[PDB]
Parts: sequence; C-alpha cells; structure tokens
Amino acid sequence: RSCIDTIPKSRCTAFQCKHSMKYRLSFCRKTCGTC
Repeated sequence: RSCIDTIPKSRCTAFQCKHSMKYRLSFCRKTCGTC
C-alpha cells in the first residue's frame, strides 16, 4: 500500500507515460501519476 515506481525513475520518461499503458500501470505508477 505504497505508491512507487518499480523500475528506476529515470526510465519513466514523459514519452512512456504518454504512450505506454504498461509503463503507466505497472512500472511507473508514481511518476505517471496513476497512484
């Protein structure tokens, strides 16, 4: 019950938040604002 990225934050690029549902929902939830 924590909101974290599960890969290094730097990989959670603007491009991936924009275009990758996988990154938004699984790898980059904190950086892409989905938690």
